[PDB]
Amino acid sequence: ANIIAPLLAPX
Repeated sequence: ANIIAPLLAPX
């Protein structure tokens, strides 16, 4: 979930 957190901003 630490990778999706930041990847959420663009995606």
